Amino acid sequence: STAGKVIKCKAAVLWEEKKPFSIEEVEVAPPKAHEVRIKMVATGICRSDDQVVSGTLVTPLPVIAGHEAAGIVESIGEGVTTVRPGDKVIPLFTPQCGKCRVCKHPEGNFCLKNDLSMPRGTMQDGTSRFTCRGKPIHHFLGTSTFSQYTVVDEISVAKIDAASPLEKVCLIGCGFSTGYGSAVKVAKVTQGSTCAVFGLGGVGLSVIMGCKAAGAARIIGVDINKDKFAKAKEVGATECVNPQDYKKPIQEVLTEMSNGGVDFSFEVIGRLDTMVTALSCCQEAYGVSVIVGVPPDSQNLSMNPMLLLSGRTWKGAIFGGFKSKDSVPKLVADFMAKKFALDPLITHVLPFEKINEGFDLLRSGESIRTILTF
Amino acid sequence: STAGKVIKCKAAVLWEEKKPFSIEEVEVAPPKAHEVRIKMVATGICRSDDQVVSGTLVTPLPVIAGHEAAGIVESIGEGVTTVRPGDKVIPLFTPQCGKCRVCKHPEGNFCLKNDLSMPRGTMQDGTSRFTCRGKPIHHFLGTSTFSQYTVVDEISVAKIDAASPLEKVCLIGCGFSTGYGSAVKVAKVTQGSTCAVFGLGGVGLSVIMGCKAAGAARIIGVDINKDKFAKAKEVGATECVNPQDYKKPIQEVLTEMSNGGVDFSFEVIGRLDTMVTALSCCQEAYGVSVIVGVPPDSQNLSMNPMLLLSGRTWKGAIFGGFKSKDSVPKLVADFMAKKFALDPLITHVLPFEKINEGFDLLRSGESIRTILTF
Ligand SMILES: NC(=O)c1ccc[n+]([C@@H]2O[C@H](COP(=O)([O-])OP(=O)([O-])OC[C@H]3O[C@@H](n4cnc5c(N)[nH+]cnc54)[C@H](O)[C@@H]3O)[C@@H](O)[C@H]2O)c1
Ligand SMILES: NC(=O)c1ccc[n+]([C@@H]2O[C@H](COP(=O)([O-])OP(=O)([O-])OC[C@H]3O[C@@H](n4cnc5c(N)[nH+]cnc54)[C@H](O)[C@@H]3O)[C@@H](O)[C@H]2O)c1
Ligand SMILES: [Zn+2]
Ligand SMILES: [Zn+2]
Ligand SMILES: [Zn+2]
Ligand SMILES: [Zn+2]
Repeated sequence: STAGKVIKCKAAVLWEEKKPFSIEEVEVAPPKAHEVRIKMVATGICRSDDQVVSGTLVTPLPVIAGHEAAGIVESIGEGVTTVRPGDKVIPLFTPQCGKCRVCKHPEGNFCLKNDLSMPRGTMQDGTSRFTCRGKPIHHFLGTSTFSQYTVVDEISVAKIDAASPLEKVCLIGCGFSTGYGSAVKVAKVTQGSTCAVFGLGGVGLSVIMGCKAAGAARIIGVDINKDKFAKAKEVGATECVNPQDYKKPIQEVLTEMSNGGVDFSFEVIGRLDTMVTALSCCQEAYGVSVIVGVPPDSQNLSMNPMLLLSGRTWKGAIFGGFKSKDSVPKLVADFMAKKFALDPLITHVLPFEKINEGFDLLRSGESIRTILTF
Repeated sequence: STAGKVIKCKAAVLWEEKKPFSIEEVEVAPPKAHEVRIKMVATGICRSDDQVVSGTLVTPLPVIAGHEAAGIVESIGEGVTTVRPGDKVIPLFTPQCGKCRVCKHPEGNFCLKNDLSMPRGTMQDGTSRFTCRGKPIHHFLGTSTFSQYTVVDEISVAKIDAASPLEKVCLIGCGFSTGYGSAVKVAKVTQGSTCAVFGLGGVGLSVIMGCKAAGAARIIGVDINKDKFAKAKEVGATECVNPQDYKKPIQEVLTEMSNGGVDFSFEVIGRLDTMVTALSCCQEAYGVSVIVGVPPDSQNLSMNPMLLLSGRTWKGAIFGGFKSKDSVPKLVADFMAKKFALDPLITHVLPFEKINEGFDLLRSGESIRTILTF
């Protein structure tokens, strides 16, 4: 029996910015009313977790990061109706409370209960379930998956198919759904269109998958790391360009390549300059540019609003525009029905104890997704 | 009689920025192949014409400005098929060539033959039909309606109903169509939604008209000139706010008023700060903000891209997103069938010879549209 008891387990604690994760024993309190304690099975390394280490994505420290994961329900608090002990689950770093104006809106998904806009690093009730060396440790996006056990609010967890392979479908918790939805739900890429995708990591490859599923005729991958090009072509890029190879700015190159601008562009990096470049390279009268990358804390971009007055559309989205709790079980069912592939995103599978090695693979340009296994 | 001959007539020539128009004799060449010479009957004063005087909308000087007008065809050049002498016409400041990628696109209207993006101040053939004091004078947006006679390319004119009242339907050539289309075609305002309209001049009032036609439940007019409020309520504003009345920035006021941000916001002024404020006041997950104002030449705004990443859509449009030559005749037919009103926009009527008085009325805040009659 662990139910109703404090669990002592292993977690990766980030005590301060720009330091390795500390793998050590934490205490995980039992779930309170409407909370779920999960035994983690697999978690991916997303660039957003690295941005917490870099300090470009601000959230209270010390913290248990990790938000792209899957595991099995260990216990439920009073009042929980949507999952049961032994269920396979994906934590939802964007919650779906079902009650707020956004959850009720046909097109909104950025639930007002999210912990991304103004991060507190707590449970919904403003407290933490984690202690380490006698110190309270913050949560991250209501998920905190870099731990053998986490506690999540019910609105931050989805039940998934009992037969799903958790070492793959953890990517539906972030990278796959974010990129794929950015193309199919947020941009609504059209058949025969020309798309430009800036950044060919796990999220950008998932954007390419979505553009190809939507029947784009041309998908131009843009990355400064030419080692990313082969995999981008495998999942649907028709051509790849490295801005470092050109004397002209890449917006000019992409405008000429697309005979006056692309139909859809996607920023999947998190730099202010590429967000402006991505907007500029879409057709000035009817182009659509989607910001997917997380921009650096408290920094403003500079842009000429004439880019919008001619007719461009600029938008961004969290988690691919998916209503998280409705969508994640459906995406897992679609994966089980072979409607899309996740293996092309997975370059490395490491034990959890090698989390730091996994982060160094990402930082060095050598990995797409490392999956950590508990 | 005048067919094939130079016409000497009076025009309002702008010789230099920040000076009154000079009403004096010009020579108007006869139309070349696929050109149409028009006897002007009525023209409106749009803030964009004033921005030419201010130098914030840059176009080559000296120039004959004016782009919101209606008149009667005097003659047609060789090969013209879409109008005849004696037809009532509205010049199209956004052309519709019908051949370019934009014209063929289901959404696009900003035809690649436009003279707004990189203004030359010519006919399509890169030459001028106007001489004054023996000096060639620039055209403006292919229309140049501040003249008793103008010459336009055929792709820059539409035939309208022979019975239409030209002293009213001239507004379909800019202000009404631009504001009304921004709401009904660009934003696609929904029934029961909350809109905010920044700037309550001729184009903002037309945005309100369009929000009311689309069935918005709340239309919040925003202007620093409270004299604009009464007419905004007459055409559908449910409430008006003056930012100068508040201690807090108006995006915060509008967010409070709309219990978390508006469905649709429109910047109909032409200022960088209000373009950012109008984006901020739309709901962060599903809000839509439309730029209608013409921003000051070559100036960039600064904004935080987190405003978009949460889910906002930001876009702009010229001429309300209408394909100009398809749309203008239909808009006149709908006016003739009492589907919308133009009189609320018309505050003042003057003879063409009092054009400077007409610009003084706009600059003082006193007018919405002054209609000049030739
Ligand atoms: N919107 C969301 O919900 C969401 C969730 C997941 C990820 N994120 C963000 O999405 C971005 C991509 O995440 P990821 O795929 O895990 O990251 P990643 O795997 O590091 O991929 C980034 C790619 O960008 C490339 N790159 C870096 N700089 C440039 C440049 N100047 N020009 C062209 N290419 C460049 C880089 O070589 C790499 O292949 C990051 O900012 C994440 O924080 C957002
Ligand atoms: N997109 C297009 O196709 C298109 C064509 C027509 C007009 N325009 C532009 O649209 C804008 C409006 O044109 P218009 O209606 O003729 O102009 P207008 O009659 O001058 O209306 C503008 C309104 O903005 C108000 N205003 C000025 N500054 C502020 C402020 N800081 N905060 C709130 N209100 C303010 C002002 O009091 C006025 O009532 C101008 O920038 C035009 O150049 C664009
Ligand atoms: Zn919610
Ligand atoms: Zn992520
Ligand atoms: Zn065209
Ligand atoms: Zn105008």
